[PDB]
Amino acid sequence: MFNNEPLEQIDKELHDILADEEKRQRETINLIASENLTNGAVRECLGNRVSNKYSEGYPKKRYYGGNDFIDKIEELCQKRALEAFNVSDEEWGVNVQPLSGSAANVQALYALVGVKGKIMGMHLCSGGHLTHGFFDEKKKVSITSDMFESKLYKCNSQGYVDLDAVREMALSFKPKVIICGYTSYPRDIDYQQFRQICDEVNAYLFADISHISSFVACNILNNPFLHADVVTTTTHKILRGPRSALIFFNKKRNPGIEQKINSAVFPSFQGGPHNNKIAAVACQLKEVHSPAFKEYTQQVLLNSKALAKALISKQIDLVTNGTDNHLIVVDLRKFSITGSKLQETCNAINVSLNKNTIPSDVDCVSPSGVRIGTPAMTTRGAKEKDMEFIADVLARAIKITVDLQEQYGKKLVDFKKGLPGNAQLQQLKQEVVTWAGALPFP
Amino acid sequence: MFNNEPLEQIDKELHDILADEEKRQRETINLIASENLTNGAVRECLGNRVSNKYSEGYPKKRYYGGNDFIDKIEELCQKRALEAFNVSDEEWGVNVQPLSGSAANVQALYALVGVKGKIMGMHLCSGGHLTHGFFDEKKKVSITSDMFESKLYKCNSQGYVDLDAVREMALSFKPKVIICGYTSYPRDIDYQQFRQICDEVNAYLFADISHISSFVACNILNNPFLHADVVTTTTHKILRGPRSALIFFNKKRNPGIEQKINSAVFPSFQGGPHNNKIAAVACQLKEVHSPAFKEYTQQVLLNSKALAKALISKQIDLVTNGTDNHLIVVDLRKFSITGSKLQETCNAINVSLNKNTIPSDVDCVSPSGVRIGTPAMTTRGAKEKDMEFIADVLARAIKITVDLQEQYGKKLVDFKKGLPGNAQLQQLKQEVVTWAGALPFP
Ligand SMILES: Cc1[nH]nc2c1[C@](c1cc(F)cc(N3CCC(CC(=O)O)CC3)c1)(C(C)C)C(C#N)=C(N)O2
Ligand SMILES: Cc1[nH]nc2c1[C@](c1cc(F)cc(N3CCC(CC(=O)O)CC3)c1)(C(C)C)C(C#N)=C(N)O2
Ligand SMILES: Cc1ncc(COP(=O)(O)O)c(CNCC(=O)O)c1O
Ligand SMILES: Cc1ncc(COP(=O)(O)O)c(CNCC(=O)O)c1O
Ligand SMILES: [Cl-]
Repeated sequence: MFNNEPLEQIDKELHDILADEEKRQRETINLIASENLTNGAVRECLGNRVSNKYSEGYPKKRYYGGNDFIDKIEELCQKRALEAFNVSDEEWGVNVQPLSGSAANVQALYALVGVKGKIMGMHLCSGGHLTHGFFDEKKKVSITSDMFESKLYKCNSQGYVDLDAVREMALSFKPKVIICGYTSYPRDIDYQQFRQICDEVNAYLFADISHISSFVACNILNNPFLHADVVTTTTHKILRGPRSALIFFNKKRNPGIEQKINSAVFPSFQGGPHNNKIAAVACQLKEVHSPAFKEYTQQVLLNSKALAKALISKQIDLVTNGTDNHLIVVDLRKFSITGSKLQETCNAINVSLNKNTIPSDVDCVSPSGVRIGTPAMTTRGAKEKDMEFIADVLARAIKITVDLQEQYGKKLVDFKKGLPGNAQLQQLKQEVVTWAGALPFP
Repeated sequence: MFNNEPLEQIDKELHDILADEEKRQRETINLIASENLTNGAVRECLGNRVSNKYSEGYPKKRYYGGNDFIDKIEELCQKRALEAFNVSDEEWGVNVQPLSGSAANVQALYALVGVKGKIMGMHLCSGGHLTHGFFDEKKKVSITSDMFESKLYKCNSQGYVDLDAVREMALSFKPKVIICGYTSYPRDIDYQQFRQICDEVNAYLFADISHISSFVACNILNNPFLHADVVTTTTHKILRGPRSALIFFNKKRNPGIEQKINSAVFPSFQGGPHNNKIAAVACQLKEVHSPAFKEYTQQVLLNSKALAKALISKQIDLVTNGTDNHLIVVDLRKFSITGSKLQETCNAINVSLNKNTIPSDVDCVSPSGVRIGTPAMTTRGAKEKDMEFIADVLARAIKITVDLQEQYGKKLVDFKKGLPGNAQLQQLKQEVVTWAGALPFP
């Protein structure tokens, strides 16, 4: 007593939007530092009937039976996760149930500190995530600033983590968790110096490595597993999996952490796991461990180095004057254009990128940069020689954005009136589509 | 730079567990009250490349561009939802971003009362959900009992909601939220008497209709939209959608609630929405508002009545002596078996059901019942005449379980040892597989 007509037939309205959405992905230069493109195999998992099963709890400790094949999938995922990230299953534990990155973080934090607990993280404006304790004078924007007591540390004037400030803050504030690993930080992290600061106050070291996960896995960047009590990561950015998250915990350093974290995920915060996710995550973690994927990840860094370098060659400034990873933050103060303006301009030419704060910005209103990254385009097969084109496109967009502002005024509502019909944008948008359309596409 | 081989070639290991899992579903009499089977079109959406898009915020108020086609899909989903639940978009709002029922609930509760806020819900043992404030003497098990101050109301010795006790508690405790709508409650809810109790003390009325959503949509059971400030629901149970959730809020009773719910979902709790989910939810929501789906939901109720009736005909006792909805709770105390033992026995015969407390049970340790429901089997095409067979099978399983207990003892360790190889179970298991195996499978 069900309708099994295909999606196109059942709901032609929804299907057109989706076939359009797909075309737009295929014809966009996607420089979102947090985005990627999943392969068919990962998408086959997400469409799998395993999502029908209710499997509350953990394997061999479930509330219901019927979970024999669900148990194998969940154990396979945790196993493959520990292997991919170079950790001993005797020393490290992994929970594969969090629905997404923010959930993963709020859960792991609650586990470690509980309600009212003291946490420290990087300010949003300096490259931290919302779930690292973000609040504002007006309101406690994140649950992590409300269900926890949070203090926030900034980067210095040059866009670097200021460890002297982290210590100064940690000694006066005396928290139970110090968060590191960030959303738009273009350099590697000194976990060693974090681990030393946490020891000095007796706080846990929490590394959120969502943006750099593949680099940690593949040993291209520093390893937070040598120093952290907990490591969280999303599976959908550079790692190239489905939308899900993983919480890692150091059993050896902290006996009794395993139960705290598992009980935080369930039944404190979640109900039933999403097994289609878990399956999809397993599929990708097998690909993550191949040397073929390390090839891909090295290329993300190569493309990102070239991009930074080609952008500097065109007198465009980058925060910290370069990058150690997949992402670049472009400082736009020399052109007198805000980030939103250049985002609008780039959207108008099928260039996907986001506005982003820089060190100088007081508030998060009117950010003076944009953030770009290479995972997506590197997945689409772009190489080091292709970054000059991207850099050229961004230079032309910056110029155009400057032209339009002088004509139409500073106000965004005024600025955008200049956008539709612009012959140079139509020309440029056209140039983008011809190049992007051609690239391979999973 | 990716591998695009099909799931069977890329990962033969995972694919075999999934093909096996598919067999177990096809060959099980699934009476899990909270489970269903999605059609192909909904699974096409879950496997769609729309999951690649990062679209933080809400439509027309995104943090990035590139979200034209995502905005349409999210607007279509909210619209289709307000329609299905027969509410005017002028009077009601819906948020379509929650990743699951549990998340949705914790978000909505936070919106209304904030940290430390006072809530009231049904006890877990009496049929409430974990997210209705469940705690226990040893520990605050749910976050909803920890980040909030909760008090829990029982059902009476016959299994019914005891409104005098709710009033008795509401007047002394003075909460700001009273939760109604449950996980294992076989009868309809007196939403008006709840509204009467909340006005008397000035608390919000929260109805979690996850288990009974299809009935509310189809105007087969009482409509909590007439009385509630907030209505939450999952999309994956009787409604037959993907694993997602919906939060509804009544703007007219509470102007300025819209911003509270929307800001609680993001950025207080979640980050990026899962657009494949939203799409899926939209696809099913079109089906929910059809005469064909009303036919299905009535059939869920017809089956559940016949099942209750065939079980009583075999001298098996039901909590509240019957049902108004899709679910039955069997009281097993006359046979002197626990629910965990009958779950094990039914697992051995490919019968999916869960153990469940009854009013008499003091703790959640050793629940004396099992919970069954008809959505899954009604989806598989079973009619009212087929419930006698299911009743035959459950009566045969209860008999077998009492025999085994006599032979091997009351300890669960010992009980299971009698289960592998049992000639009658192999026999019964085989009769289940032949009947269930045949039925249509989406
Ligand atoms: C959306 C997102 N999620 N995690 C983030 C962001 C960023 C962002 C970028 C932007 F331009 C603005 C905001 N916000 C401005 C203040 C808002 C307060 C309110 O909701 O009322 C919260 C969101 C946030 C960015 C990557 C996209 C970002 C920055 N930089 C960092 N570091 O991490
Ligand atoms: C698994 C599930 N999720 N939401 C639920 C349940 C139920 C259940 C059934 C059972 F047999 C046991 C427990 N628990 C026993 C106590 C546990 C506390 C701890 O973690 O130590 C929490 C889970 C819970 C049931 C539907 C499956 C149920 C009951 N009845 C209700 N009302 O709602
Ligand atoms: C460091 C970090 N942690 C957690 C998350 C949360 O992931 P979910 O969206 O799955 O909740 C993000 C998302 N990153 C925001 C961005 O770069 O666009 C992140 O950058
Ligand atoms: C009333 C109610 N509310 C919320 C939820 C949470 O759903 P998620 O698992 O999607 O978080 C459930 C789960 N019901 C469990 C069961 O009936 O088997 C529920 O019964
Ligand atoms: Cl999903």
